[PDB]
Amino acid sequence: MKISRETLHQLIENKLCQAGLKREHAATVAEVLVYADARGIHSHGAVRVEYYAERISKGGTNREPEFRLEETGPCSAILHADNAAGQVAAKMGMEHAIKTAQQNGVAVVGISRMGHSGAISYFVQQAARAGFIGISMCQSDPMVVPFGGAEIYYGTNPLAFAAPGEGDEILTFDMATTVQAWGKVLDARSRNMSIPDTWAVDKNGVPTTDPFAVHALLPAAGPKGYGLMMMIDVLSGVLLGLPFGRQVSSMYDDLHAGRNLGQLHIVINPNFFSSSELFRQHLSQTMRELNAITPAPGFNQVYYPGQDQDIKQRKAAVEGIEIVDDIYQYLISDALY
Amino acid sequence: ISRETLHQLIENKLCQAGLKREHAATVAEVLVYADARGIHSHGAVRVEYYAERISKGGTNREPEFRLEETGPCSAILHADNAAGQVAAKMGMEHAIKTAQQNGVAVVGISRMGHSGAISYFVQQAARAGFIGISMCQSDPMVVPFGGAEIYYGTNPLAFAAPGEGDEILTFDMATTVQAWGKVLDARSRNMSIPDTWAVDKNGVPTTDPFAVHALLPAAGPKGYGLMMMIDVLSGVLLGLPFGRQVSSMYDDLHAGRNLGQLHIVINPNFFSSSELFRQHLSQTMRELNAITPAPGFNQVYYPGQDQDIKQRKAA
Repeated sequence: MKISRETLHQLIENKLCQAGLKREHAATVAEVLVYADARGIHSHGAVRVEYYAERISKGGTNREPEFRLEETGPCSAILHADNAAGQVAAKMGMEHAIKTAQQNGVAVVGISRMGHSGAISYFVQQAARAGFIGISMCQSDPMVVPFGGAEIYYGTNPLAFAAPGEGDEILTFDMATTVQAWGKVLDARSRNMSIPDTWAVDKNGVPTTDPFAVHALLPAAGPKGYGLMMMIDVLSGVLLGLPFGRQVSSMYDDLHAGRNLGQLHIVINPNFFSSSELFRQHLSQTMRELNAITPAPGFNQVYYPGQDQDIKQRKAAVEGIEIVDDIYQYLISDALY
Repeated sequence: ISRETLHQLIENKLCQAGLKREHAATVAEVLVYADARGIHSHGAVRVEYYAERISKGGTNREPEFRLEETGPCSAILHADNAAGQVAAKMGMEHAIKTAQQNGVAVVGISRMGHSGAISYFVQQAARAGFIGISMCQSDPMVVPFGGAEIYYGTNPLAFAAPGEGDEILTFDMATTVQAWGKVLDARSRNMSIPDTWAVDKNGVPTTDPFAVHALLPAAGPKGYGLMMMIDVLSGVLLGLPFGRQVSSMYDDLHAGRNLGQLHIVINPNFFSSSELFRQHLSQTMRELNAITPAPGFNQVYYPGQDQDIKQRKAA
């Protein structure tokens, strides 16, 4: 299937407002989801709306959250999110991060107790359009073995980064700290496809090619992805006084209960270090020079990080967002779950 | 051979090579730290390279340090191409001081030599009760994912956080699969190398270390984005040479390296209870080490644990 950005937004906003979210909250949630789809990050796209709807109606996601922005220092704050939708809480936090970095050069803001926030690179792009460097990270559903391990501990804790170049240019990098996303496993379950042995592991911690055998995911680059997801958990969970590692709520544990997730934003105003105009020129030069690199045999081109997603996002404004078929059929009707 | 022994030795040699005693001790300290943890890539195998560079003026023996505070939580240490160990340590001290008072600190080290095992600097912060993050630019040596030309270096990243009592969690990683000192190592071994480490002039993975032109990024585009990020944060942000422009170790022992490093320090009290934080950090380390190992493994380590142990028993 294929529809435009604006229609898909409308549909998602409708389905979510119908579940019981306020109008503007559903708009924000929708905004973050279509962003993901437009960039080809479909696991954080419209596919999640049905799940979101059920949790909203059962009161797992708060539809009347009492936000409280606690400012703890000149460059630090916690947004107590009262288990609001994650897309909403995270963006609000980023907006406070932005104005703080604007005034005082740097900002570190935790988002305390929120639902799933979607593709977190949305929030760092926010910092970048304001002319700042953005870094963001959050906890996730426990699904990954430690390096050398056979029991679940951390989630697929994502990390994203963005910085501005000249004009509208933005360099956006995001990464999962696992080899692959859980959805790719359920999709090969939904195929009787057999998966690569580098993705995942059975209940004994032995890597497997049987998606039905899969109990947990492997961390990217062994101990490295392991350390990175540890760091993200410490920074967006332990730092905020939230449940951590093993303790983090799983997706389908209790649809009537808040996730209590944590997210951390870090924003840096380049003006507080050197010329922001030269910074932006150097970002734009980086992107050009990397894209001009002689590709290895096999490769058509070298991308600068996130470039392929930027290209997809741009091809999407012209041609429309690609979307797996039935999600569309769900979106129009009157049924939530 | 004791710890105060190599230190006093290296302190001596480097002070002979040109450095202030205060500077020689600090460089010694950091080289001493690294060997203990089995980070031989940065241990005292490097004293003579350093000594040469010091004597030849390619490291500033009389740096005009300038700490410019740019905001309540930001600063640049203008390092005048001083030894990186000295510069990085100094900026960390200011970053710790700043986080302690205002809760957060982002401090750039502008124009310094190689700083060594950068995990040393985040441990400083953790010892002070804070979270520490550090990262820096490196000698260009790595192809971009899909690339046949060099752009970024093995730009490392480090992170430490305090536990209960004297426990510290310390994690560091190179953004490449392997370091250059296993490639030159494999030529003196004369020994084939895994095809995961490096490529030839055409960017084709190679088993022949004499045919290595460039290293590969860890996890392809992921380590690639990470070394980019580190370059932007520790170089572009500071208005320093970046990417391909970054200087190499061996180009010119008379020339300042002009590297950058970035420190980020966070005071847990500005977010939650430090007591609970440290308790939970210690819990994490315990729980992870107690996880059932996968076959092939004798244990699960919390990140850095094996090095933490080495610098107990090497002492």
